Amino acid sequence: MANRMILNETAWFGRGAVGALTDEVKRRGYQKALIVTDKTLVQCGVVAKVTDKMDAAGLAWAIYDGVVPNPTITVVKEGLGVFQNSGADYLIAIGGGSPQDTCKAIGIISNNPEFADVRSLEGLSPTNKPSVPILAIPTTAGTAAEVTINYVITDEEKRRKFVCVDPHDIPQVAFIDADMMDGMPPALKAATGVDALTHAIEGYITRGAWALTDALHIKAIEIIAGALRGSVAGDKDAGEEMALGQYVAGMGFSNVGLGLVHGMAHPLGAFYNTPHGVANAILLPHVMRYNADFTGEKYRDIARVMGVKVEGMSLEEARNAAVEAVFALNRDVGIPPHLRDVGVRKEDIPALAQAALDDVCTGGNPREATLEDIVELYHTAW
Amino acid sequence: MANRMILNETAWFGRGAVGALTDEVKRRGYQKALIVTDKTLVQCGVVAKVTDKMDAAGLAWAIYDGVVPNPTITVVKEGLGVFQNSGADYLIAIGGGSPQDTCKAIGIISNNPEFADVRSLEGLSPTNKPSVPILAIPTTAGTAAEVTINYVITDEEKRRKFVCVDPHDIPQVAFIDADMMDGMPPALKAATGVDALTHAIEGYITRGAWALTDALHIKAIEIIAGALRGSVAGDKDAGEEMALGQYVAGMGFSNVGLGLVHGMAHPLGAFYNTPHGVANAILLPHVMRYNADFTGEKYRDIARVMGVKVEGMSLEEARNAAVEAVFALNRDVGIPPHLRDVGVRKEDIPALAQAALDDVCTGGNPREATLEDIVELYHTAW
Ligand SMILES: NC(=O)c1ccc[n+]([C@@H]2O[C@H](COP(=O)([O-])OP(=O)(O)OC[C@H]3O[C@@H](n4cnc5c(N)ncnc54)[C@H](O)[C@@H]3O)[C@@H](O)[C@H]2O)c1
Ligand SMILES: NC(=O)c1ccc[n+]([C@@H]2O[C@H](COP(=O)([O-])OP(=O)(O)OC[C@H]3O[C@@H](n4cnc5c(N)ncnc54)[C@H](O)[C@@H]3O)[C@@H](O)[C@H]2O)c1
Ligand SMILES: [Cl-]
Ligand SMILES: [Fe+3]
Ligand SMILES: [Fe+3]
Repeated sequence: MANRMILNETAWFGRGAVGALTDEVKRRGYQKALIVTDKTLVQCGVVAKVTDKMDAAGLAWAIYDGVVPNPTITVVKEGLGVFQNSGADYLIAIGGGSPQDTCKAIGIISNNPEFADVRSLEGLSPTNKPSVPILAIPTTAGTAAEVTINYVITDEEKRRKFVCVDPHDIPQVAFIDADMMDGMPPALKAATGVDALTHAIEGYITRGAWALTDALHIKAIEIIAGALRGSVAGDKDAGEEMALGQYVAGMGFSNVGLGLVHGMAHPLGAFYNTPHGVANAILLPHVMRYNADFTGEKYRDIARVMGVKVEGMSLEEARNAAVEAVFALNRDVGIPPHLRDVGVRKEDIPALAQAALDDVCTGGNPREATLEDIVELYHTAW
Repeated sequence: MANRMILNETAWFGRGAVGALTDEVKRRGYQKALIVTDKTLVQCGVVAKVTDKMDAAGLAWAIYDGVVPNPTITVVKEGLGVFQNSGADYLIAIGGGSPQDTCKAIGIISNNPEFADVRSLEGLSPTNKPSVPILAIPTTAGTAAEVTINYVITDEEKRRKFVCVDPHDIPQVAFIDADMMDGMPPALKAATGVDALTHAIEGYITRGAWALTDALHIKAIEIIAGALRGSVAGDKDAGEEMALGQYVAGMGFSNVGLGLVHGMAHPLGAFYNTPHGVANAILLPHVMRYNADFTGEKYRDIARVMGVKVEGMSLEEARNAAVEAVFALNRDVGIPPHLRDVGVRKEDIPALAQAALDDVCTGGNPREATLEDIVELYHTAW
C-alpha cells in the first residue's frame, strides 16, 4: 500500500522562533487565543515570553494553566470548558507533551462534541471535523507533540494511559525554539531527551517504516545522540540542536508508529506517575535486545550515528554496540538503570504486561510480543 | 534569525498513492475539481488514471489541458478563465512543473484578483489570501512543484522566465506515485531527474541553508544519485525511488533557495525553449566549480553519497570528485555536454547573463556573481 505523511503545514525553528507568532496569528486573522499550559510554566515566566509579545502586538489571549503531568480526562474536560467560554478563536499550546496533548484533545472535542467522553478518541479517533486551529510551542526536548498527529490522555478512573491518533490534531503552525526550553532542569532535559531518542529508534524499526521515515529517524538519532549530553550539561547551543532533533523524530514516528518501549512505558505512567522520559529510558535498551534480530542492518546505523565505530563489526557485534551506546547514554545523563529505582512493583508486572500488550504503540514493534514476553521484559528491566 | 519551514500538511507516497485521492476530497467535502493539465498527459491515458477513480467514487470534475511546457501568462489567464466558469471547488494538478506551476498561479489569482496580470506576483508575492485548495499529482522525476511554495511563469512579451514565491501557493495534499511517472520517455526521466539533483545540490549550498534543510538535501542527493540511472534505463523500482528523492529535495530548497544554476537556466528557457532539466544539467557542474571554494565540507558529502570514495581526499580533491560525479551522470544519462548542442547562441550570452543576474534564484548562490562572471560561465558552458 501507499504511505501517507502528515506534517505541520508551517513550522518555525531556532532561538526566537516565538517572535514569528504574532504575525502568523495576524496573517490568518485570528481574534482570541486560549493558552493551554502548566502553572509551573506561567510562574517561571515562560508563558510571559509569548503573552508579552502578543500584548505588544495587540493580540487577545486568555489562559488555562490547569494541565498537570500526565493529563487526565478531567483536565481535558476542564480545558474544553475554559475554551468554550472565551470567544477564543484558536489555542496556543505552550509546554511539553502534557499541555500540548491536552490542547489537541480540547481542539478536537470542541469540533467533534460527539466525543465528549474522551475514551472514544483512542486509536484512530473517527473525527469528521479538523480541530480548532492550534499553535504548538514546545518547551521540552522530547514529545515532538508539535508535529505528531497523536495525543495520549490518562483515564485516572481506569488507571491506564490511552493513545489517540488523528490527522485532525496537527497544528497549523509549530514554533520550535530552545529559548522556551532553556528552563528545563538537567533531569528534565535528560528525560525528554531520551524520550525523543526512544521515539527516533522505535520509528526507525517500527513496522510501517520506509524510505522517508527511515531517513528522518536516523538523522534525528544522530542529532539527539550528539547533543543530549551537552544540553543536559547546559550548553545552550546543544539545546538548540536537541530542540530540532526531537522535532525531526516526530516527523517520522508520527506517520509510522513506535513499539513496545512506549507500549511498556505508558502503563508505567498510569501506574506510578513515572515520567515517560525516564520510563522509556529504562526499558529502551532491554526492548532493543528483544528486537535486535528483527531489525536487519538497522542497529548498525544506530550504533554508527552514536559514535560507535561499527567498522568491521559483525551484525551481531553492531547490534550490541547499539544497545550498549544507549545504556551508556542513560548513565551519562543521570537516568536510573532499573525500574525498581523508580518504584515499580513486581506484583504489578502481570498487570502492566497486560496494559502494555494492549497499548496501541505495541502493535508497531518489529517483533510480536506475548504477555509473557513482556512480563519477562518488565522483570529483566526491574 | 529563525528558519521557517513550509511543507504539505498532507502527502501520499508510493505506487498507487493516487488511489487515496478520492477519499481526501471526501474527508474534506469539496464539491468540484478543475483538472489543470496537458493534452499529452490526457492522450496518454494518464489523467484517466485519476478521472476514472473520481468518476467511480462519484466525484465531479472539469478539465483544462491548455498548459504547455514553460507556461505563459496567457496560459495562466486562460486557465483562471476556465476555472472561473466551472463550479470548481478546488483544483487538481496532474503533470510536471508546468501544469502544476500553472495551477498554483490560477489558485492564487482566483483569490487575489489583485494580480490578474502575473508579473505582479514575482518574488515574494504579496498575496493576502491563501490559494484555492490544490491537490498536486506529479508526473515527473523533478520539479517537486507539489511541495515547493513557488511557481515560475513565462512572460512571452518580456521574454524572461520569472519566479513567483508565496506560502499561499502550497497544495493542501500531494500525491506522489511513480505510476503517474512511468510514462516519461528516458530523455524526460533524465532531464527532470537531473533537475531534481540540481535542486538538491543548490539547496544544499544555498545561503539560507541550515541543519534540517542540509539533512533533507543530502538525503535527496543520495537517493537521486543512486537511482536516476536505473530509472532512465527502465527500472520501475528505481522510478519509485526517484519519485521520492525529487519530492524530498523540494522539502528543502523550497524553504531556503537555490543559486546560479537555476538563475542561469531560466533565461535559457525563455530564450531557446531549452528544457529546464537539460539547461540545469549542462550548467550545474560548471556552476559547481565557480562555487566549490564557498561550500565548506559540502562537496565532500556530495561526492560520497554519489559513490565517490572521498576517503583519502583533500577538500580540493573531494570538491573535484563532486563536480566530476555530476559530469559523469549527465553523460550516463544522455544529456548533451554543451549549451552549443542545445542551440544557445554566443551573441546572446550578454543578454542571458543579465537575465540570470536578475533572476530571483541567483541571490541564493553561495558566491556572489557579477554579470561578467556569469558571462564567463555561459561561455565556459557553451
Ligand atoms: N504517544 C506517544 O508517542 C507519546 C510520545 C511522547 C510523549 N507522550 C506523552 O507526553 C507527555 C510528556 O510530556 P513532557 O515530557 O514534556 O512533560 P510534561 O509537560 O508532562 O511535564 C513536564 C514537567 O516539567 C515542567 N516543564 C515543562 N517544560 C519546561 C521547561 N521548558 N522549563 C522548565 N520546566 C518545564 C512542567 O511544568 C511539568 O511539571 C506524557 O503525557 C506522555 O505520555 C506520548
Ligand atoms: N522554481 C523552480 O524551482 C523550478 C524547478 C523545476 C522546474 N521549474 C519549471 O517547471 C517546468 C518543468 O516542468 P517539467 O519539466 O517537469 O515538465 P512539464 O510538465 O513542464 O512538461 C513536460 C513535457 O513532458 C510531458 N510529460 C510530463 N509527464 C509525462 C509523463 N509521465 N509521461 C510522458 N510524458 C510526460 C508533458 O506532456 C510535457 O510535454 C518548467 O516550465 C520549468 O521552468 C521551476
Ligand atoms: Cl476579550
Ligand atoms: Fe514518548
Ligand atoms: Fe528546477
